Amino acid sequence: AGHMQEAVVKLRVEGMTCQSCVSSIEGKVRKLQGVVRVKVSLSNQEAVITYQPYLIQPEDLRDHVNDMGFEAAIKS
Repeated sequence: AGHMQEAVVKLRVEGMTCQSCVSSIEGKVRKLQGVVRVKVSLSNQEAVITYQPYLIQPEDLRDHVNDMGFEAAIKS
């Protein structure tokens, strides 16, 4: 299918602080298999995770997010 089946989920970060872990969390994507890319907005104090249903599931990626040590909540 030509259309992009890939899906992206945004979660509100409650652990974010004055620090700049955003850059560190970005590298995590390099370890992610299914996930395509992760975009974090410090201005919105939120975290966006882009993944594909053909590779990894949404619920599965949820557990990985916790691996960052921070707490994320469904923004949708």
